[PDB]
Amino acid sequence: MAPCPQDWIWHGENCYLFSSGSFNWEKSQEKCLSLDAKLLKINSTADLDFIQQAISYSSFPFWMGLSRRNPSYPWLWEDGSPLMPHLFRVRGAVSQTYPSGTCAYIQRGAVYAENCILAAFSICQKKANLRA
Amino acid sequence: APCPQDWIWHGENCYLFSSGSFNWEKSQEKCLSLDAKLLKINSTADLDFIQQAISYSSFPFWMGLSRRNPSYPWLWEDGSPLMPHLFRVRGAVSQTYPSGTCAYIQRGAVYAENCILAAFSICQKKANLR
Repeated sequence: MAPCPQDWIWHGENCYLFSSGSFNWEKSQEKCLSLDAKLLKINSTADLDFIQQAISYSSFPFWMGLSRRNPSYPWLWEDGSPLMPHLFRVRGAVSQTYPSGTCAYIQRGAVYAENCILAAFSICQKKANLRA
Repeated sequence: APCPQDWIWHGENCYLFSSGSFNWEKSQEKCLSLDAKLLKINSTADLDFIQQAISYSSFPFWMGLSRRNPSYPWLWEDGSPLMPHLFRVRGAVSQTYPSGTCAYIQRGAVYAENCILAAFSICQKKANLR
């Protein structure tokens, strides 16, 4: 009965689509919405394993809904939920402050912090339609 | 549900992206163990689809096209011929390898190569939506 749109990957209770263009974290966050969705939010390890597997045959950077203004602020998913501990370790430019803030992206397996103005791909998601 | 989880539901087919990287024959069997077959392109819409689907990668991905030597035309697994004006096969089309000549798609273009070379594959099987 179509749990999800064509061109999307269906997993568990969510669906994923891979960012066509390569823009800053903001445009990436907009585009996910225009498609009635939100940037990737990892809740479990299985989630991480699903994604990594889905981009293992790549080496480009993909944006996720994790970010912050500066180190005095914690890492928060778009919806405001914190980064559940023991999921992965954020690396990269973890000790800085940029006008646009800091945003985490996953690449070749690991997660990295970075200046959100810098363009990159991303992953979007939205609950799977399970109503026949 | 049209397709299984982890696949990509497109048009009337479902698409999965190989996990392992082996040669055409083995790659062909992995699509079989999943009630499917190697990618078959029937139009450019299909090609454009698969292209975008693997834009984020630089690896080579097998499809169901192959041939013994240039004396033979390219054929899809099902045995049907390659429709004209879909894409032209770049690559080593002069050579003739002992285990056949297989076609893979990489960074937009379709290349011919020794069939016994490791590369990821793309599987497909009728969707679901009666």
